[PDB]
Amino acid sequence: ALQTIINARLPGEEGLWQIHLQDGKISAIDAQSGVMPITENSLDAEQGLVIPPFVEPHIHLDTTQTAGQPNWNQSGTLFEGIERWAERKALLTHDDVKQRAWQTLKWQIANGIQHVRTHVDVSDATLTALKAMLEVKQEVAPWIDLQIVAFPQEGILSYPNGEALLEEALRLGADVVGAIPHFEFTREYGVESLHKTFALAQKYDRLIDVHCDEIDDEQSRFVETVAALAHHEGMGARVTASHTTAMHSYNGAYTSRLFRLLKMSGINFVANPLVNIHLQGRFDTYPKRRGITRVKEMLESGINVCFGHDDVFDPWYPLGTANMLQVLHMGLHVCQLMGYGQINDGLNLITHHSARTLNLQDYGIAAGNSANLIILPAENGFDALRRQVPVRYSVRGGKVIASTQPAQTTVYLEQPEAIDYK
Amino acid sequence: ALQTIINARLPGEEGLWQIHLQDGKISAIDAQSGVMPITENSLDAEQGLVIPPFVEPHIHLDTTQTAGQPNWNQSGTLFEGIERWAERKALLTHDDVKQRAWQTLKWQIANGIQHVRTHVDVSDATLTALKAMLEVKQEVAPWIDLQIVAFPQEGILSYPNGEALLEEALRLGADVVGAIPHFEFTREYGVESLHKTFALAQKYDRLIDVHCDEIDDEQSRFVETVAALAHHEGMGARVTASHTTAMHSYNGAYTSRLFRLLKMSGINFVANPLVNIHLQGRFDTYPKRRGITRVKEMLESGINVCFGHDDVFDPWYPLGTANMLQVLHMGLHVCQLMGYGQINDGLNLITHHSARTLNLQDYGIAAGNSANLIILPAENGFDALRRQVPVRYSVRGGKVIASTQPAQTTVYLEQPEAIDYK
Ligand SMILES: C[C@H](O)COCC(COC[C@@H](C)O)(COC[C@@H](C)O)COC[C@@H](C)O
Ligand SMILES: C[C@H](O)COCC(COC[C@@H](C)O)(COC[C@@H](C)O)COC[C@@H](C)O
Ligand SMILES: N[P@]1(=O)C=CNC(=O)N1
Ligand SMILES: N[P@]1(=O)C=CNC(=O)N1
Ligand SMILES: [Zn+2]
Ligand SMILES: [Zn+2]
Ligand SMILES: [Zn+2]
Ligand SMILES: [Zn+2]
Repeated sequence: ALQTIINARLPGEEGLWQIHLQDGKISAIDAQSGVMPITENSLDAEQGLVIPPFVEPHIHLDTTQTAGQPNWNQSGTLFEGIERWAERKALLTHDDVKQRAWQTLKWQIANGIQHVRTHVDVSDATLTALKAMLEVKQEVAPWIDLQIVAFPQEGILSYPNGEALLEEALRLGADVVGAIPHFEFTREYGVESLHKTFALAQKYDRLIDVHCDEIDDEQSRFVETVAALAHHEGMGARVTASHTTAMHSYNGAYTSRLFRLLKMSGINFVANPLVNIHLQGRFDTYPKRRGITRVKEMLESGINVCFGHDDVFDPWYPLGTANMLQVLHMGLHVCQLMGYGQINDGLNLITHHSARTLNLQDYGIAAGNSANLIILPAENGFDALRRQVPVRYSVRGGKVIASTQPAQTTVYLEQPEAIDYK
Repeated sequence: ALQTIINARLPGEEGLWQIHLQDGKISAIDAQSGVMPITENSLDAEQGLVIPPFVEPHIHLDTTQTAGQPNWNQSGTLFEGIERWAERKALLTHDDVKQRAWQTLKWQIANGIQHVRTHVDVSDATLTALKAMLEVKQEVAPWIDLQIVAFPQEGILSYPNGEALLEEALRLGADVVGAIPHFEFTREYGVESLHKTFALAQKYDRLIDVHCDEIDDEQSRFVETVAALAHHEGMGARVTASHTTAMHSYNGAYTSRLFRLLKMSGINFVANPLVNIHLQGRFDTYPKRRGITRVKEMLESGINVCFGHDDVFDPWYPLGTANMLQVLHMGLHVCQLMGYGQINDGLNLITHHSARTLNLQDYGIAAGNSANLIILPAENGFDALRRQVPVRYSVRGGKVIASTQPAQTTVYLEQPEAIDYK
């Protein structure tokens, strides 16, 4: 029964802090006069940084851990990835999906992630993975709040009974409506698919998260429809456009015009740096574009943007340990957000901005909130990112649900010396 | 007195292996029939991967740890970096250089790096850093074999007494002659500077490592002169072209013509992914080029290419823990070397290929070689790279010089569970 977290640093605050817990909530946050001694019912943050939990705003738990089954994505493209997945989707079972999803979820718990939005492919007359994931959501609830997106991987209009399958997924309980307009057979299907998506979200009162313009095509502008529909319906906060990698290739004048709408609409954006750097630029020879959306410009304009991992060992990404600091590291480099302050503030892109994207209400280190928080063995955001630190403790509802004993490195010179990389 | 390494995996080999040590050398390597029990005078590799030590073919130890002093590189460009460094170079002292260099060298020892090539700026009438680094080379020799490049940061022809200073650095003992032709005032100075560099290397019998075409300028083609001069003198193995980021922007026909010469010349290439992704593409708006040299194509052509870290917390790079697996991770992503086999073989880009670049003779796990080797807590190269593992043990001359006790992660679900991310 934890009553207190002691010796904690807080981003943008001086000195150490004590965090009081009561009935699974944060009751008070008080400055310390100095380093406090450990007491019973206290958790020692050891002068580490305390932040709300990491968020994964974009992952595919139904595809996770399937890379190479039955074939590998040779070209490393989005489009071959979808073909490889279709082969694997034909082999899906209820137990297979739950086993793989739980494998990745456990890594996420270990990595201080307590909020996860997973897309699940509902281009499947059996809805096997969707129904299994609805179960996983209930099973993992003590540790992770899981959102499920009904994601029509093969299109709403371009796949047999796609719209009916999408609606059935919502009826069954999916939290978010997805779409994939750039993968529809025609631009017209793409636009119409978004109208159907927004109509479904309003009918069932659900969130929207579109795989939007994930393609190096300067003519792929489905994002303007997503934002306009959100604005018309006054539902900006409930709407996310994921990827928008085509925006990397837009001319500047169109982008400037578009940004007015993006700001007015209030929609959210997700960039997925690990996967984007791998899948984008694949049709260039040299020079090769980076292919990540306009993260720097969005931040400058006060548009909410955040980072997801997207894929863990699957047809679209052969790596991953589901680590958000690793995602952030890649994102800061590729987006050239490399000023000291930008790097230090980077934690926001995998915490607060992502919580906003998921429309979370109970999130942040503040009195009255659930005691959901993590402790990093680092002095600040810059230090955590630079040293790629693990999560020392993850606390949920005032209980410890994960812990890492950090590695210990020693060099043997004229005498043994501990190395902290500081 | 270690006599044996037991329970070791070797890249591309089946089962476990025993490595016998004698007089600081590898005496024999024998297959094991099974897991062996720990014995006195034995080091247990614990079924980890054993490889020769990591190599850092390109770092700046004279600039390391100076980021923000006295000013920050605001634009994140090569050119502003040089201006910021010039301000800091004016404040250099003998003790300052040795203290900062040793700080980074210790991180490198901790990271299993036993071979390091450092560039040192010799555009300095006092040669302060160069002379200090010659001392550091002797001091660190029990742990790292350090090569020093006399690097004329501000040009050979474009800096007062540049050529005389470069020659004095060689007379004093620098192992390698540097140059920076794309930073010289004119293309003609650039070409002439390479002639002077090669003349000096032949006069003193030294290696050559040129900062070559580190610029997003499709007309920057100094690499062809470096290769042609190497070919003419028959000295390919002794010559390295670092960066060659302009090659990212060459047309394909010129590149094809050039590659014939690059192969015939036998020169080495260094790409520096962490720094290249940060400094290159800075003059693009959108789309933005990646800016790394043609690593994939070089590998396909049998041209020796490897990865360096380049900078650790300095005017050109505000991050770093001097970790080669992190460099490799960035390189595989940006160069799109993301096939399973390519990732698994990635260790070569920070071991064997780099040893060739430094012209090393005593390197590799083979009988007769010095017992210089490291142990990774991983099953193979792919696993090591994916999980970004630390170095479990670093062995040099048959003695342990560094060790890391790996982190331990536990999640508390219905019962405590250990997480290995596998
Ligand atoms: C390691 C991992 O991949 C498997 O864990 C088993 C697990 C068992 O589910 C129990 C459920 C809540 O009723 C989840 O992890 C353990 C609990 C305590 O969190 C999921 O197994 C899926 C099968 C049964 O298809
Ligand atoms: C932590 C680091 O930044 C400082 O270490 C001190 C160190 C002392 O050098 C001793 C020499 C071999 O004669 C090197 O590390 C310890 C030895 C045992 O390896 C270098 O200090 C530089 C000063 C003296 O300008
Ligand atoms: N890269 P990603 O987000 C993963 C799966 N399917 C997609 O269409 N895109
Ligand atoms: N990026 P880099 O290799 C580091 C220092 N000075 C340079 O000119 N280039
Ligand atoms: Zn079931
Ligand atoms: Zn996705
Ligand atoms: Zn001295
Ligand atoms: Zn350099």
